[PDB]
Order: sequence, then C-alpha cells, then structure tokens
Amino acid sequence: VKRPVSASLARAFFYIVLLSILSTGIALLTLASSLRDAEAINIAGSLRMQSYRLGYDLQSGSPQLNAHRQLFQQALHSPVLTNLNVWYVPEAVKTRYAHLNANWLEMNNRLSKGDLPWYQANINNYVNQIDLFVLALQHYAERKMLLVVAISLAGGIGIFTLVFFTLRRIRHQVVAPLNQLVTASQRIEHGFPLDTNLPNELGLLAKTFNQMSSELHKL
Amino acid sequence: VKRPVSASLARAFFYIVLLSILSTGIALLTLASSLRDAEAINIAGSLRMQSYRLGYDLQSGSPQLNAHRQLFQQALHSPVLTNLNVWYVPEAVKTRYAHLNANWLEMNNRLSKGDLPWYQANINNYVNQIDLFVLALQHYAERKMLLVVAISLAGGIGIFTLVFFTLRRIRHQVVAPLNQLVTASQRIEHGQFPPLDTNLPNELGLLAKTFNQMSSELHKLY
Repeated sequence: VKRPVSASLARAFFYIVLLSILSTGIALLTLASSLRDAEAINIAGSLRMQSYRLGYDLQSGSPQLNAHRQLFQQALHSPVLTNLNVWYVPEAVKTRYAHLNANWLEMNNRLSKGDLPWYQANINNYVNQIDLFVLALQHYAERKMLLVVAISLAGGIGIFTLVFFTLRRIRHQVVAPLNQLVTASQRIEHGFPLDTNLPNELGLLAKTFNQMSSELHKL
Repeated sequence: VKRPVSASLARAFFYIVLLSILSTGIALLTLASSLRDAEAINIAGSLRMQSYRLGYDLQSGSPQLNAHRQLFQQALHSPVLTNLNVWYVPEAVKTRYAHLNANWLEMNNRLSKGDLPWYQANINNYVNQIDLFVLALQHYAERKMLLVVAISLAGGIGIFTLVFFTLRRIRHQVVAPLNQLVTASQRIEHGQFPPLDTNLPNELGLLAKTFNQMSSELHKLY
C-alpha cells in the first residue's frame, strides 16, 4: 500500500470542499459588506447639497447657518463614513475622505468669518472634491458586486476542474477495479483476471482474491 | 447493486458543483438587477445639491443659472432614474419620482421668472421630497441586498448539509468497510481464516460475501 484511497479521496475532498467554502464564503462576506453601500453614497452625497445650502444661507444671511454647519460636521463624521477607515477599503476612498475633512475645516472657518468672496471663488472646486468622493464610493460599490461574480465564477471553474480530474481518477482507480472484483466474485459463486498492480486498497483485495480463488480452483 | 460506490462518490461532487452553479447564477442576476443601485442613489442624491446650487445661482445673479437648470432636467431624466418605472421596483420609488417631476416643473418656472421669495419659501420642502425619493431608493437597494444574502446563505447551508451527510455516508459505507476488507485480506495472506459486514448496499457488500465464502471453505479444506 503506497497510495491508499482513503488519503487520496480525503485529500481531494478536503481541497475541493475547502475552496468551495472559501470561494462561496468570501463571496457572501463581500455581499454582506455591501449592505451599507447605499447609505454611504446617500450620506456622502448629501454633503454636496449641504455645502451649497451653506452658501445659500450665507448669501441670504440666514440664522440657520451655524446650525447647518453643525449638521455638516455631524454628517461628514457619520458612523457609515468613519467606518471606511478599514484595511479592505481602497486607499483612494480613505484618502479623499481625509481631503474632505481638511477642506471642511477651512470652509467652516471662512463661513464663520462670513467670507462670501472666498466661497464664491472656491465652492465649485470644494463640491467637486466631494463629488469625486461619492463617485469613488459608487465605483467601490460596483467593484464589490463584480468581485462576487468573479470569485463565484472563477472559484467555480476551479472547482469543476478539480472535480473533473478527481472523478476521472475515481473512475479509473476505484470503480474500474471494483467492477472487475464484482464480476470475478459473481463468476466464482457459480464455479475460478484482476488488477493486482494498483498501489491502493483495491490492488490488495485483488491480490488476496486471486490467491484464495486460485487455490480453490486447484482443490 | 443498489448504491454503486461510484454513485455515492458522484453525488457528493454533484452537490458541490451545483453550489457553484447556483452561486454564480445568483451573483449574475444580482449584478443584472442591482449593479446600478449605487449610480441611481448618487444621481438621485445629486438632484438635492443641484436644487440648492440653483438657489445659490439665483441669489448671486449667476449667468450659469440656465445651464444649471438644463443639467437638472438632464439629471432628473437620466436613463438610470427613468429605468426605475418598472414592475419590480416598489411603487413607493415610482410615486416619489413622479412627485419630483411635478415639483421641478413649477421650480423651473419660478427660477426663470426669477422668483426668489418663492424659492426661499419652498426650497426646504422641495429638497425634502427629493430626499425621501433618495431614501426610497436606498431602502429598496438594501432590501434586495438583504434578501440575496439570506437566500444565498440559506441555499449554501442547505446544500452543505447534504454534502456533510453524503460525506458521512461515505465514511461509513465505503472507507470503513475498505479498511475491514484490507485487514481481512492481510490476515488471509498468512493463512488466517470473524466475517465481514455484508449489509452494505454497494459493491463492498457483494465483495464481502464472496470474500467471506472463499475464506471459510479454505479453512475447512486446508
């Protein structure tokens, strides 16, 4: 016994089941992690409208300006947006977010100084930076949906392939010999050739069979 | 015989393979049905900003007012938002969207007449309506995603349970009895002659029987 069927199949079943739970599980993780994407885009997007609302408050001399500045700070630091500071989120997203933070520091100050000229000069570029942040969240959302197809489809192909060759091996090193042992057996049960060369358990069974059978024919 | 060892080994692979087909299938129609949720929400949301920018344009007497009025119409009628008026999309979304169209008509009108007093009195409610439309889309996207997670996780565990049990049946009906046959076969090599389990509905049962007989008669004649 230099190659048991126990180890071979177990081995093959371990690697196949493994990557089936890896590919399948990673895909689910990725879907699950997308549950808060629509919220992040919504909140991230609202920062655009709020930025303009602030300029509108400023231009009108609205008493709401200070409250609205507070709301912007609040929404910019929403749980959903602060959560993006994780390893598995693209650095681009995290980078842009940091940039929105520094921009806001200045914008908030200029607003409090009632500096409308600065605002008029800078608002368009300010809001564009936010808009490119929201665009990056959008792309990141799409990326995840595509990765799930990739992982499922690619892992899938990888599984078919491993299963194709494992099934072919089993057809050849388990089933074929078994059929030979079954024929021989039924023929013996009426009144005395196999694969005794196999390096596995079936090779051995056919060796002993050949022995026990051959001696009977002689007797 | 009833369950060829082949069939038992094939079924365990069949369930794993089927998991992958379903897994890609589900991912594909998730993609087909939801790849643009994020664009929809981004654009839907952007209408909120554009409404305030227009106000901002109005108050400044900006020459960009008309160009920006056009952008809103254009953004309001993006393919992604127009392709929402469909059976699969909750009536909530579709209703709120229609509301937005009616509102934009008057709002566009008041902008061109340069009616700032009206803008000031109505903008906050105007933008709240858009905001609720965006919220409708958001919840619609989350429900779909949540549904897909639940179904996938259900189907995954459903199928992996069958694989688990098929894989257990193989350790009992196949691997274990092979180890018996291997031990019995080894003793015979040295003329040793208990009986093997013949209960199995597979080829190992059939072989156990003939193995049992040939060995029992040898011990008597020998």
